[PDB]
Amino acid sequence: LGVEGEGIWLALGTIGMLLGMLYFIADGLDVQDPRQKEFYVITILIPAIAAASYLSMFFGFGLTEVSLANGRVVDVYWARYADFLFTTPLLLLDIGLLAGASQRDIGALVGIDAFMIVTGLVATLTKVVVARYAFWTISTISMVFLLYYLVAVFGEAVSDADEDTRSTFNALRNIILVTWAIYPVAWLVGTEGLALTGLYGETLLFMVLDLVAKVGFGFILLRSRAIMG
Amino acid sequence: LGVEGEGIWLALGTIGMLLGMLYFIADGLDVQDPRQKEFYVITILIPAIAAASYLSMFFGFGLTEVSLANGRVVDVYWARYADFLFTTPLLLLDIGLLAGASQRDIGALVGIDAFMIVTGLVATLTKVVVARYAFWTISTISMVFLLYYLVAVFGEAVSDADEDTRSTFNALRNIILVTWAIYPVAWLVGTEGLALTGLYGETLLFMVLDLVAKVGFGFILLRSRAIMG
Ligand SMILES: CCCCCCCC/C=C\CCCCCCCC(=O)OC[C@H](O)CO
Ligand SMILES: CCCCCCCC/C=C\CCCCCCCC(=O)OC[C@H](O)CO
Ligand SMILES: CCCCCCCC/C=C\CCCCCCCC(=O)OC[C@H](O)CO
Ligand SMILES: *C/C=C(C)/C=C/C=C(C)/C=C/C1=C(C)CCCC1(C)C
Ligand SMILES: *C/C=C(C)/C=C/C=C(C)/C=C/C1=C(C)CCCC1(C)C
Repeated sequence: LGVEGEGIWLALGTIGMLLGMLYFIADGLDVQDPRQKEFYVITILIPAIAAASYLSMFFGFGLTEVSLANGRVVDVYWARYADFLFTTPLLLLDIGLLAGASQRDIGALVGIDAFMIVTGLVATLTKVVVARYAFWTISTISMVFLLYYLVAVFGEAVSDADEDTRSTFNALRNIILVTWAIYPVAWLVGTEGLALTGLYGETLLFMVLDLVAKVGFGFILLRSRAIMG
Repeated sequence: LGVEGEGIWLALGTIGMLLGMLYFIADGLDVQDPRQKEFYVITILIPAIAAASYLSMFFGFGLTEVSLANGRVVDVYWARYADFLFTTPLLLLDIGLLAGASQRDIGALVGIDAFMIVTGLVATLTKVVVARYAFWTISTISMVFLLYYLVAVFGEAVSDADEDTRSTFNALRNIILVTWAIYPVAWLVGTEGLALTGLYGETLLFMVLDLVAKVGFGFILLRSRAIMG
């Protein structure tokens, strides 16, 4: 299933996201506190979007071909990018609200994030080889500014909170730092880049990163005392 | 010895380089073949430059302080970068000549290498924290292009040679791939970056990488039948 058997990872991704979503829905039933309810809506939406993306890729809706200037043809799962465009801002929104960061601060970070994702999409769609890597590079650079500001700006914002909140912040921050940094690598090593691995390994890698960065993150956030329970 | 005891590694580094150099000088006494003599000159120079660098660091000549924008002070062994500027191109020259790569091909790679090292130095010197990581990233990116071209371009160039040469090429190539890739990590984790380890462990790690990448590499190259023609 798929082009070279990567269907299994799409199915598992769909399953992981679907069940992560339902779990988050279930745990949010009791909640009436408006702030806590916002956290829930955000964190439910993240795996929902990802579920829809995974589901569509599994059936082949989010897949296209790109002929490069050097003749090589790349299978591009563009739905991934549609996923990223929406879920990563929500993720920043989630940790922002937890951090007590200002609307200005969150917006700024969402901007950089959008640049990151879109530049990535541009990199993936470009048929000129050097340009692919130039876009990928620009994107990776902007990811660094993003991660830096997450640490410095969101970190500053949370610093007046109690030890429990700051501790949850650091844990989520660390999930972002580690897993987000691997995304550009996955692209570099997979079929969109150097093609050191095929579609099968690339999809597996994205699936793990996706599950950790969304379901795992969501889990840590919703079970924290910081969101009031 | 040093800021926190790392003097021992500087001494050992100096010693390793010095004796690797002398070993290479000794083995080169017999050689008259002009090609083989070039390999010798290049490979002797590498540990000589590194010896000088280690020696100067040991006495404290290659050490400076950098106040960051956030107040933190970094002890920077800048001599390391002066070392890298000269030795890494010579290393590329060494494997290039063995590979039968054209002068244009070697030049191109030396260019990327110089970009790598200088961007690294810039990363290490910058007082603006974001910029540190952005430069580190750009450097690491260019290292990837370097290693890619080493594998693809030098690999192509050697492909018409006999199995013995190709085999020596792969071994040297593999030493570069493995050990060079650790350098940015050492920086990331050490006092110049996240500071998860201190000067003592950083210096030890640099020392091992340096000894393998220079003395070990040199040894493998000079004892090969490939250079003896
Ligand atoms: C280039 C040629 C391609 C051929 C065209 C075939 C049509 C594909 C359509 C949909 C599946 C992929 C879209 C799924 C996107 C991820 C989920 C998502 O974004 O869901 C909506 C979201 O809630 C909004 O904010
Ligand atoms: C193989 C292809 C290469 C792919 C390229 C991936 C590079 C992205 C990784 C890390 C960037 C660092 C961003 C994190 C910024 C650190 C913020 C900071 O200030 O950290 C210091 C800390 O305060 C003191 O411990
Ligand atoms: C492959 C190479 C690996 C070799 C690695 C060698 C590690 C150093 C060994 C022993 C002394 C450190 C043990 C003590 C713990 C460090 C902090 C400390 O208090 O050090 C006291 C020091 O001996 C001042 O009196
Ligand atoms: C649930 C999805 C998550 C957490 C996605 C994160 C995605 C990225 C951080 C993507 C980064 C990329 C680059 C920095 C370079 C170009 C390719 C990208 C888009 C994969
Ligand atoms: C004898 C010394 C050798 C072979 C050194 C090689 C050095 C590198 C490949 C260094 C790479 C770095 C980065 C990719 C970014 C951070 C700073 C550097 C310069 C350590």
